[PDB]
Amino acid sequence: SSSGIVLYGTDLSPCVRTVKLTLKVLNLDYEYKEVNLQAGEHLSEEYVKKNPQHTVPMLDDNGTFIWDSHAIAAYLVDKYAKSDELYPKDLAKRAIVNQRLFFDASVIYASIANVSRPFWINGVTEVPQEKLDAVHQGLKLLETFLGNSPYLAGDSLTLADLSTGPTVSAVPAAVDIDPATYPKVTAWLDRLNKLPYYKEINEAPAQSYVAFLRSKWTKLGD
Amino acid sequence: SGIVLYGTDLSPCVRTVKLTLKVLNLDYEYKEVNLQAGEHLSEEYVKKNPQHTVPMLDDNGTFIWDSHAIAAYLVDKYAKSDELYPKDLAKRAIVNQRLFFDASVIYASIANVSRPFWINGVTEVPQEKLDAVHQGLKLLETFLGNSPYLAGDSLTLADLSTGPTVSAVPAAVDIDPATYPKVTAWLDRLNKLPYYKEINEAPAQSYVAFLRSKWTKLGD
Ligand SMILES: N[C@@H](CCC(=O)N[C@@H](CSO)C(=O)NCC(=O)O)C(=O)O
Ligand SMILES: N[C@@H](CCC(=O)N[C@@H](CSO)C(=O)NCC(=O)O)C(=O)O
Repeated sequence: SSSGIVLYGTDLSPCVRTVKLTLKVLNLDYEYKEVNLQAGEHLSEEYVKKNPQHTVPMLDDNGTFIWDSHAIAAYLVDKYAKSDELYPKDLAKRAIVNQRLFFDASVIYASIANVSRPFWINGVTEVPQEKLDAVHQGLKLLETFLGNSPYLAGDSLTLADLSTGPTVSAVPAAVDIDPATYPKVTAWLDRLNKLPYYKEINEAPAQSYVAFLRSKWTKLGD
Repeated sequence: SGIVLYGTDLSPCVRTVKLTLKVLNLDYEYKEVNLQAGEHLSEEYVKKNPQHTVPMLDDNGTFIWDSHAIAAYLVDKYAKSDELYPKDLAKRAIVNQRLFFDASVIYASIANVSRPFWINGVTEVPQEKLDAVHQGLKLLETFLGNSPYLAGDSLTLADLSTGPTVSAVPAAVDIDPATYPKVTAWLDRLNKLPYYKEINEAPAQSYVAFLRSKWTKLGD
């Protein structure tokens, strides 16, 4: 690419896919640098100098290095979008989208990372019931947030959906999202998948991740 | 002002918003929400905030929640200058990263400890949960580096959000100054601001003493 934008990532990370989705909706070219987490490429001296959290995604926008999928997506829309539909400039509307992003970070992501991180770090394959309960609590809140609106922040697709949709696509690694229990979540996930660019970026990597972790568990709750 | 804050003082998330209101010199009405009586679960409350959390802000008929979202709103709407939440997009991205780090790492690590207590009366804390809190502090220590504040040389929303959250962490973990000298020094630095100590310190001590009195097992 000649945009000067570089994304450091791996496709099985939902946080990375948030950024790919954002770059796609903004029609931005970029260079994608695959970071091999299994080889510890995120822990190298040169990587950690740019991102001391040693996470993906990281964005290099023409010499400006930023990380955290939420912060990256908000930056990209404000800098590069031609309209504000994904991330409204109106302060009250922006506060709704921000709230949903902080909910993804603090509740949805946190609940599923609580399950997966012990696996990646310490090979833990036994998942306490308490952790599955916390995932369900987050799904119930999402179900209520969706209400009668098609998207997470209202009638239009926003960064709220591009952030939370991928995270929720990882949840089935640990919990079944039963449509009869979570019909609004289910309908929303299906609605996102009706957007070709979304399904193309999200669906196969999400399936790969879920199948992988489901093959690992030796005990899933009580 | 027509601004109303719904909250309780022992919540660090609520204190973030009180600190923001204070630095912006905004007058407001403080409506205490009695979480122990379930006032956050009433029909009227959940109609405005389906997450049934504090803080919630009513800015003249606009209801918003989540301390990070509230604080960002308040600075962009009401501040004279953008020092707490820069308009430059790269600087904003650093402050936002810090806020999302507070939400996804620091807050999540300590809520993982406290929530089972408040919901189910769990008083036995697995070592894994304490390890997660330490991992978050280690990252914070690296973020601080040699800069006095979390996002660099000036105080920002990064500090007003993360400082109060970190003031709750001693409920479960000791913040050892030999392991976390920069975190320690930063927490002391915030407390040298009179408005910060006045809002934060006594409620933080109350919370920490309360939960420390309840634990029957703290890790291994
Ligand atoms: N709040 C951040 C989370 C990034 C993250 O956990 N990334 C994982 C990959 S999986 O989704 C990662 O980089 N793990 C390596 C590590 O933390 O060491 C964001 O939204 O970008
Ligand atoms: N990400 C949100 C966290 C709010 C929260 O959990 N608040 C607690 C009080 S402790 O700090 C609360 O309202 N608990 C009641 C509940 O969730 O039912 C924010 O920053 O505002």
